[PDB]
Amino acid sequence: ALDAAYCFRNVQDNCCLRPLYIDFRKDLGWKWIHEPKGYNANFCAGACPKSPSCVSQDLEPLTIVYYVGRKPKVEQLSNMIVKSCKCS
Ligand SMILES: [Ca+2]
Repeated sequence: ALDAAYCFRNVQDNCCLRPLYIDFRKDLGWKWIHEPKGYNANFCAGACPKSPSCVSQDLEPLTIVYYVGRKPKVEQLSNMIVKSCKCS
């Protein structure tokens, strides 16, 4: 698939997964997530052979930490990480 294993290895103008690190506090303005400080969300871009767009395919969740007062709470966020792309 058009995932990290294939794309991050060989550069190409074609549709592929692209690295992208997001800092929750600094980029999104989020004060809610205390751990991790950020994560690799990645994204999709590139030439597609109608004329498709390079878009996400499979998504993965992210486990984070938020607070109710001072108390740490664990929670799985859905659709946070892009693991593969596709032409559609
Ligand atoms: Ca959840």
